[PDB]
Parts: sequence; C-alpha cells; structure tokens
Amino acid sequence: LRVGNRYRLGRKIGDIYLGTDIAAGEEVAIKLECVLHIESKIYKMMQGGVGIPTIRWCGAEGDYNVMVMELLGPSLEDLFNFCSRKFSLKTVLLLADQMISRIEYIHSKNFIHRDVKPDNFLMGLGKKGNLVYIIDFGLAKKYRDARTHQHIPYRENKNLTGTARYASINTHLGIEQSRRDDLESLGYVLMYFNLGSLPWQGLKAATKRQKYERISEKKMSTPIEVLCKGYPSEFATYLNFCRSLRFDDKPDYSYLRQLFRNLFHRQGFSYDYVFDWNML
Ligand SMILES: COc1ccc(-c2cc(C(=O)Nc3cc(-c4c(-c5ccc(F)cc5)noc4C(C)C)ccn3)n3c2CN2C[C@@H](O)[C@@H](O)[C@@H]2C3)cc1
Repeated sequence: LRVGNRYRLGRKIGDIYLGTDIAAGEEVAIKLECVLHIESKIYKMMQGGVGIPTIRWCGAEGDYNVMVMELLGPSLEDLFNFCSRKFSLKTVLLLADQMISRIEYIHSKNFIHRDVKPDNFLMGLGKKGNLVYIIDFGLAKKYRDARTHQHIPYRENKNLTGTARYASINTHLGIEQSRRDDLESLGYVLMYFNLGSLPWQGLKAATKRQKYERISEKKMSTPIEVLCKGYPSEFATYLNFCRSLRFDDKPDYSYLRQLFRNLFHRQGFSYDYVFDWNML
C-alpha cells in the first residue's frame, strides 16, 4: 500500500497510520478520508509557528483523500493515562504555558480552534519531545479579516461544535464561539489534569441532546471556586478571567501566562524542563 507514489503505508497507530517516506527514509503519520481539503488549507496558513505540525503531502488515492504529516508522539490524554491520570503541578504549569501560546498563535492567524482538549495536543518525538503541538483544524473557523481585523458578528442558536466535556458555558448556550472560548476550554483542561476528571464527566442520557443539557446544567451549577477548591488560586483566576471576556475581546495572553509563571516561582520549582512521564 503506497500513497502519493512516495509514502509506504504502515500499521494503524491511532484512522491514523504510521508511514514511511521511501525517498527520505523518515517515518510519517497518514490520515485517510473516504471519498480534509479545507483542513489542509488551514494547516498551510498556520505553517511556521512553534508547535504547528508540517504537512508533507495531501491528495487523492483511490477512494480516499490522504494527508501526510510529520510524525508526532502520544497525545496529552495518552500521557495522562500513562501517568495514572495525575500530573504534578509542575507538569501542569509547564503545559499551561505552551498551550496558551499555541492558542495565541492560532488566534494571531485569524482562526479559532473550537475543539481544545487533551486529545488534540501531541508531544513531539526525539529532539522535539519537550514541545507541545496542536492538531486538528477540522472544526476551526476564521473569526476576523486578516488585514482589517474586523470580527465576525455575535450570533446565537449555534450547534455545539466541539467536545462537550471541555466546551465553554457560552458554547453550551449556543453562542458563536470566539477567542475567549478556546481559552475557557483550556481552563477546564488544566483543572482536568489537576483533578483526574471533571464533575460533569461521565454523565449519561438516552440521546446526545439530553446528555449535553446534563453536562451544561452541571457546568453551570458548579461555581469556579468549588471546581478549583484545594488548588492554587491561579486556576480559578484564569477561569474567571476567561468568563469575564466579551465576545469580541482580545485576551491578555501574557497576563494568563504570567499567572502560572508566578505560581511556578512561588512553588520553588526548578527550570529543569522535565515532564512527569519522563520521571515516573
Ligand atoms: C518508535 O517510537 C515511537 C513512539 C511513539 C510513537 C507514536 C506516534 C503516535 C501518533 O499518533 N502520532 C501522530 C498522530 C497524528 C494524528 C493525526 C493526523 C492528522 C493529520 C495527518 F496528516 C496525520 C495524522 N490525527 O490524529 C492523530 C493522533 C491524535 C492519533 C499526527 C502525528 N503523529 N502514537 C505513538 C504511540 N502510541 C501509543 C498510544 O498512546 C497511541 O495513542 C500513541 C500514538 C511512534 C513511534
């Protein structure tokens, strides 16, 4: 099995397959879509940013649309499970700094991601093992004009495009997603790493609609101070800041990063850039 006259298809690794660039000799990741183009154009617009994967090829192969990406490593959800679903505070703070910057970069390129979750952040392999990458622009959306920075308008009655567990409250309410919502989702991700789960995780119903209402109801009835009880105040400050942003507001990314850098300092952690999964 060969795609693009250049890549040998290997075994399933996640429908994601390991592949081999036959000419260069390097391994790649291959995504197959049964007869992706839109997503490739967003990746291309994002290319050249820290933690943005490079796309090596995209085309047509039989009854499949194919995309080939540089090989990355396990996702943060994979590594969370590998660490028995608990991260040290230091690892959470190291991840927070990078993840805020990845989201800022996407926003600087005029898009919102709309599905921020642990499964969409992958660690690099090899010399890039300490670098957090962001993937999956299949739900991303342009929120402003590149030159004038004129914002898309406020709208309601929007379907939940994302993952319910990490969706912002405004997303549950059907409001058009904007920059604030990517960051609020990240806030839930960070408390998820701290807690091992979220209070609304695992709620079930007969149909998705009832399930989402269940999650929305619990999310709305859980104050930030209760969610973050027993953890450094910075996590609540982060979430409160994100919920205070208006639809069109430009987030103060530097302030949010400084929250966690300040806590990093007060905790006495060392500048050795070692994550938990490398030191079980
Ligand atoms: C020999 O040493 C090694 C050590 C570790 C690994 C290695 C590499 C991977 C991996 O998935 N890479 C990867 C995946 C994607 C990708 C895309 C995508 C989008 C557009 C494209 F064009 C192409 C792909 N869409 O989704 C994904 C992910 C979320 C599945 C993109 C780039 N890279 N995984 C492992 C080890 N696994 C154990 C278990 O935890 C498994 O989950 C984990 C997965 C490989 C070798």
